Amino acid sequence: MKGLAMLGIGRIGWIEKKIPECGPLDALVRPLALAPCTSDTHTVWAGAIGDRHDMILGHEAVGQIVKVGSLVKRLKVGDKVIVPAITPDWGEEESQRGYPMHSGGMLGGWKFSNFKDGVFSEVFHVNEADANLALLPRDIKPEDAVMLSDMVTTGFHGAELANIKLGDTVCVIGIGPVGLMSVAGANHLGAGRIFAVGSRKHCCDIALEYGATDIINYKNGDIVEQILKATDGKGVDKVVIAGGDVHTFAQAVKMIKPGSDIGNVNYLGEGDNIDIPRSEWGVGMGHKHIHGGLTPGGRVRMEKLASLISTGKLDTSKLITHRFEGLEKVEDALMLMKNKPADLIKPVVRIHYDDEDTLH
Amino acid sequence: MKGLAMLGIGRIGWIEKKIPECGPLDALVRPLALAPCTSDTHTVWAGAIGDRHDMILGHEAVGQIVKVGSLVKRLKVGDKVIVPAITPDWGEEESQRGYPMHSGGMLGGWKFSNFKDGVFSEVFHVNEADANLALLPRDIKPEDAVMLSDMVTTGFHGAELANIKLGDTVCVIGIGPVGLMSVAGANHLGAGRIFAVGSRKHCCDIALEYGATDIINYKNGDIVEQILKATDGKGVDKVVIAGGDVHTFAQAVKMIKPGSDIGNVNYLGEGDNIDIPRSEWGVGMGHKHIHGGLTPGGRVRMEKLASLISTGKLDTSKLITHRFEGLEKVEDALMLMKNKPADLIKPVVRIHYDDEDTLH
Amino acid sequence: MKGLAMLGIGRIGWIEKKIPECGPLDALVRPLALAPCTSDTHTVWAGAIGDRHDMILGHEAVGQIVKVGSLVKRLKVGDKVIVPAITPDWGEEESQRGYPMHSGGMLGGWKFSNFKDGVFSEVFHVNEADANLALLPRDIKPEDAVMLSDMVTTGFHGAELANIKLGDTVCVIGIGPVGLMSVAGANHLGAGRIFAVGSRKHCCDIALEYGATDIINYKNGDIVEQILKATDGKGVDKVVIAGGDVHTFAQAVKMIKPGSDIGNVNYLGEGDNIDIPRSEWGVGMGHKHIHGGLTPGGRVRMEKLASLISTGKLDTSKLITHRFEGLEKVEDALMLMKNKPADLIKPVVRIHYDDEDTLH
Amino acid sequence: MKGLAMLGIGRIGWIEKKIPECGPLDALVRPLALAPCTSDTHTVWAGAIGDRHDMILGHEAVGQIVKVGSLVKRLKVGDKVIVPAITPDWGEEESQRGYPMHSGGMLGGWKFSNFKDGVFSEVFHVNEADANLALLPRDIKPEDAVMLSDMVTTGFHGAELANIKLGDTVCVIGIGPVGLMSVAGANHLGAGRIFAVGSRKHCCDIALEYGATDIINYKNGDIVEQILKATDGKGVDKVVIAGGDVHTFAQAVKMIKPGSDIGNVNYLGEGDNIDIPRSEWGVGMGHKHIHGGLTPGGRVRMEKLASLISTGKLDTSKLITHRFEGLEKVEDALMLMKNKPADLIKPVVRIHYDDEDTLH
Ligand SMILES: C[As](C)(=O)[O-]
Ligand SMILES: C[As](C)(=O)[O-]
Ligand SMILES: C[As](C)(=O)[O-]
Ligand SMILES: C[As](C)(=O)[O-]
Ligand SMILES: [Mg+2]
Ligand SMILES: [Mg+2]
Ligand SMILES: [Mg+2]
Ligand SMILES: [Mg+2]
Ligand SMILES: [Zn+2]
Ligand SMILES: [Zn+2]
Ligand SMILES: [Zn+2]
Ligand SMILES: [Zn+2]
Ligand SMILES: [Zn+2]
Ligand SMILES: [Zn+2]
Ligand SMILES: [Zn+2]
Ligand SMILES: [Zn+2]
Repeated sequence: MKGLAMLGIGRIGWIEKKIPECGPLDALVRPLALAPCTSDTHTVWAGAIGDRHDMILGHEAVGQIVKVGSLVKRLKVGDKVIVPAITPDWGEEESQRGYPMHSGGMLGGWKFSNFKDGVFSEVFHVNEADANLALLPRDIKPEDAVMLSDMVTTGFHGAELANIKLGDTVCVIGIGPVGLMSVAGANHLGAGRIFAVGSRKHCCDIALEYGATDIINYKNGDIVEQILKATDGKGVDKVVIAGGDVHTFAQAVKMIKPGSDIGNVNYLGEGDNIDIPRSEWGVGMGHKHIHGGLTPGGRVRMEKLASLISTGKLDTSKLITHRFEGLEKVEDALMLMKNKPADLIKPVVRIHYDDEDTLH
Repeated sequence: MKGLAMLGIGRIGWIEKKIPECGPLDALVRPLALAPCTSDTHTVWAGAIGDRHDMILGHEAVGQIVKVGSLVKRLKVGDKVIVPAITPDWGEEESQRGYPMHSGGMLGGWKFSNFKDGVFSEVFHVNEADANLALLPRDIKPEDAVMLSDMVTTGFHGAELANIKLGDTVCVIGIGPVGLMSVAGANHLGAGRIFAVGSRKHCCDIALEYGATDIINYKNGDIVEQILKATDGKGVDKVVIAGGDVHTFAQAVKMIKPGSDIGNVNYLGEGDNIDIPRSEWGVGMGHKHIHGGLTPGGRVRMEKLASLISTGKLDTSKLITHRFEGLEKVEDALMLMKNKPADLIKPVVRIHYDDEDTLH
Repeated sequence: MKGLAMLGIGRIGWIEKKIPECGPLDALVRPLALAPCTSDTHTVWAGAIGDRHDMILGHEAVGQIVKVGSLVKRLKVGDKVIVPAITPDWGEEESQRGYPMHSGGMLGGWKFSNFKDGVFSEVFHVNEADANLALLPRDIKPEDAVMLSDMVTTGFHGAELANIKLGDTVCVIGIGPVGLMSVAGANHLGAGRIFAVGSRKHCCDIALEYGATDIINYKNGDIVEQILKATDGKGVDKVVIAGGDVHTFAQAVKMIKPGSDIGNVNYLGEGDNIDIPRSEWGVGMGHKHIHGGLTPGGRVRMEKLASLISTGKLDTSKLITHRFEGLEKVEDALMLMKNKPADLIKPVVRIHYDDEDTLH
Repeated sequence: MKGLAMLGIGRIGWIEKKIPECGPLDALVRPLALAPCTSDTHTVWAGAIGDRHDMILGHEAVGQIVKVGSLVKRLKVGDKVIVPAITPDWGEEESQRGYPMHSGGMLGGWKFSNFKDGVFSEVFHVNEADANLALLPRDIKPEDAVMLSDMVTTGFHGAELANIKLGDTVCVIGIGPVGLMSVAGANHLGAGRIFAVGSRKHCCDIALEYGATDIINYKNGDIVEQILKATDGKGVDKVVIAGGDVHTFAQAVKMIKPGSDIGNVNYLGEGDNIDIPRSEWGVGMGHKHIHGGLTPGGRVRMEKLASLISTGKLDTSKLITHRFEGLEKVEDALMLMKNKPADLIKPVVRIHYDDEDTLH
């Protein structure tokens, strides 16, 4: 089979690999819709999680089952599935301790395009498939559902980590697709006033459609002073960090009230240290809790989030700015995320099969 | 002054009372907008919380300050305020351990029309005024803000007690005004599918506008069976009880998954015992958590919820089905709550003063 | 092989069964140390969870691995293990949402002697062995470690469900071996004063050694009145239920403060309904939270609790009042749990093998 | 009256001040037992929380009521009280939001020797006295209880912030008196293995008496490598930071597992930034939660912690290494904390009065 792979830090290329073996609990899956992620750009070109050889890239897919292991009981060949970016080993220590996304070690539930061949190939492998794949609801388009795999779950996790409460004033820093889903998540956790902070302008407007009330432009003054002015010096109740760099945490601490939460979901691609300012952190004692976490995954997470689409309560289509057909175009799509043109949010790649609707 | 009072179990009438005394931390307030509550109905006619004589009724008000104590620092004469139904003693033991609504004993933060003269009088008393009174935002109509005092905060509290998570399937039992607010609260905590259980048709359309997806009418049969059918036997994730009686808890237990929460905010007006069925409660071990709580109050709770009106994220006007003018009309309004026409959600009474815009 | 089985309601006896089949993730285990439980007593003689025929009893074992499946990676033949009473299916829905003890449905992680052949046989089966079996630390006697399987973990779980905070005054109702472990768990969650409710005198001294401060015997009168007197009417902060019957919950409600938690871990053997008194439950609004939960299990739970024995912080040996040798003596041991001499806390049965120290 | 005051950053001296006025909710209190704190050394000589003029120092006291305001209902003249270092304004926004220690702003519940005249004077003032003073139990020595005001509550808060669970392996970094109470707190929250990390050796031994199992000497190698070696590379479950500097956080992150908590209570006296290492923080995603908080205070906190002394479950006497008599000796005692001799943990100063036992 063909797949698009990382060939050591700094290089991608198409390669041929055998089809993965399918153990008793596993499933093999062919992609129907795929998206590329900014995370793969940090991983390939910044070496942000270390070196990899012949690793198929990608971790956002809707797919169709082409094989199941002997002990798979909930899935059959031909089933269409939402594939979560995180596919935990559910019996590992960290899963039993409430952190399945770190199953087998830090970030270990994130397999696809972390250390496991991902979804940018003709067939890919899923561990604990009964546990890790949700059936695609008949009322959701494959491209809408591909946004669940990572963008919705990660953005929403930012808002979960920020411990957002009913009527909270929230600031979301970074308004790419994960940030837009952090705004939506905060809205769905009951935030009132929501400040969206972008480098851009263009897609801070879409943030208003997901529940943002106030847009803050970096290219204007210091965002902290802008935020303190808008709040009459009081600051915000909670902060989600969904973009930026290692220096964004200091801004969050400076704009937030004492007794609060900062929820980071940004994959930090470079920099030795994240600096937290001693004074504005209440000299160690301000209860400004700092969290940084990898998204949940598995079937239940996808099922719960999918219900928001099915019930008309979340529109993920707004994130899709560019559409391609054919497995080859995942290369083109990943290069867009590397080069970041103006009107880009997320590309999606659809793949057609002649037995798409008849495979069994 | 005049006020409408409970004159022992089964009787109300107007009485004259002295204007209450104002201590250093207290405020005296006059009503600008008032609403009656079915709670006063249980208290008066069912004797649900014991006998009372000459206790002024009502605990839902937007008001205007007429006097402040010498130690009140945030408020002044003429300020217009949202009065929470619950006005805790914030330094009491129960407050220090995170339950201010029980300040000084069980239900002790619910003063107005529980054991303290309520808001249905020309002047009423607020303890710890700086802590307990939120300023009325200029962008909210008094009639909409009076829904914050109890309806919004109580219905939202049901959703909070039910521990609603993103994408959960929720059942709200009872769709009076509290119930509609439990649907809204559930929606604002991120619920997907939401079953609303009631019989009235307009309640069962406003509920859809607040985020209900599914309407369950008992006339179509046993509501548990209905819910189990609709969820292909798995049941719902979380339940909010916002109406019904002591037997509603068994229904909740029977329709909910193991590892779940039942959030009750219904004031139970009669019956010796709430029956929990042993087998369906997992013979003691089902992790079907049962919560029954009085609403939060105080200014912060009002400020936070008011922000949802100010930001366009909550429309409390849908709750108002009857409008009156003049203080004396709180009697007619309360009688609506007792006689219960199918026209009814919430009445509001508007009261004007010659110096409503000039008092200072 | 032979095993001691429930032969329908009201009868036990020895039977021959095939050695169970071992799948890729499973392990077969032989008992080194066994204990009987009053739970099997309710199951057999009261029919508390329905009828069963030819189901092998017991769910408390230290064991030795005799076979592993092809996909078992952490265990090998001859390894000695602590077997949790609860052995979840970790990838099931309920596990993914944080309730692995209900994997596959309510009580579904409690397999042994609920619906799956238990540990009272020459060989028994463990699903998801790598996840579910902890290695026996070399510094713990098998007889002490067998208390971890259910007694420690269940009693500690009562304390966890009761939401015990530093310095809380706690009442533990029922001071059998689970109850003594609820006292210990409460002590290990930082409780100060701890009332232990029972009638037996030695239970009411071991309880003092585990952190009880106050012993309450019903023979001195109504236990609620006793507790209210002892707390000058304010009542207790938190209650753990570890014994009694369906009527114990009302006692708990009556003796506890508003804004509190009642943590039940008692397996209720009979009765249609658990009665919660309306007035004392704050007419629905007292924030007296009611929790009823099956113990956690799996290896991590066993590892964590075992660490408390290894570090000198928990002495489970005090629980053991009767010691037997040989597998057949699990019958005598279970009959002790049924006939209930005042001598009794927990029996343990030790089973030896010629190759106990050489099997590999 | 005389008091020991901060006279601008860098200077202390004895000054004369009038006795404070006593408002309706206030109490005036004379000291019976006092302790100095390392925090006052950062505040005076490092200027760590800004400049102050004529501010009486100290915030650890047991005292006796000499005057009460007209609305004080729970205290009378002559009552002996445990005075918490934190005396919140319980109705302020932050208190209503669950953070009373930040009442009126970050650190605002910490009044004594933060910005309010403290306890090192013949008479001092307490706001909201009914809420903020606990009666001294008859079974606790004044000097034992002085350790509750700050040392026990802060150390225990470190363990609370570290989210310690039953059987957790914990590392406590910094083993001064706050650290020794963090070890005790972790023990009282159910930790198993506990590593105590000191610069010293002498009072790492006392740490074993409070539940530490392993001592780690800074003067030996890198504490992170020591800890990873002792845990077979697995690291610890939770970390409490109770001493050190801005660089201690990086050590905590490097020794802790993914999916975990670091609870800081160290008042950080200098340094612009606290550095968190990007890589070992899981490049933003390791769920290594970082918390830093000021202790709770008020009466209930003191009452709960005092119960641990009364019940024989906490011995605070072990912290007292030096004893003085007379109000003047608080100067001597504070200089010990500045200069830090070898065998010092905490000094205590007792003050005798001829009507100590007769004042009314
Ligand atoms: C699976 As990810 C770290 O790109 O959100
Ligand atoms: C203050 As109420 C019990 O009527 O919601
Ligand atoms: C596994 As059990 C209900 O006997 O503690
Ligand atoms: C009151 As303190 C910051 O010295 O623990
Ligand atoms: Mg707000
Ligand atoms: Mg005028
Ligand atoms: Mg451990
Ligand atoms: Mg051999
Ligand atoms: Zn390489
Ligand atoms: Zn991604
Ligand atoms: Zn009467
Ligand atoms: Zn009401
Ligand atoms: Zn039968
Ligand atoms: Zn058992
Ligand atoms: Zn100065
Ligand atoms: Zn201090």
